[PDB]
Amino acid sequence: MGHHHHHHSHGQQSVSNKLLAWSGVLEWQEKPKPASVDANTKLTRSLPCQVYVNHGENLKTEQWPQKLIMQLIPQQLLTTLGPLFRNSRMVQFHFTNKDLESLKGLYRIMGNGFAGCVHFPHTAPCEVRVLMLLYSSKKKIFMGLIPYDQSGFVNGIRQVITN
Repeated sequence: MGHHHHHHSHGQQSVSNKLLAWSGVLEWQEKPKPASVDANTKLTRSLPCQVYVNHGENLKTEQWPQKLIMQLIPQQLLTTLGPLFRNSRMVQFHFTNKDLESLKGLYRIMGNGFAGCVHFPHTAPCEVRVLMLLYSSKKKIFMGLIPYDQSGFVNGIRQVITN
């Protein structure tokens, strides 16, 4: 896809003062039923999401893909991963504007007490495998906890897959 008309300039206030590290598409599958069929042609949602790091942050990003895949799981079960949310790198997702209707879909999902495990493809020679997207209904910002652990966090998410 030769993107001739490439889009630019979306630095609307949502953070206090953070720098833009990454800008690409976050796509996921909604889980409306624990049993039906669950294949392609389900509830597919996708937004242009922006990852803001804290100015001189260790995260170089760069080699990260133009698109990441996210997993909708109940936030009830994440309470078991207590230390895995404390040993993490807290960043913010602007989602390029906050008034999108597919984004109001994501406000609805996480408003029902759900969360989004963002599983990365091939990014860079050792950096980020996975992070947890957690919307703050308090401060109206989307959070991204990157556990410096990574591997043991995945083992937790594997057990949360059940049902």
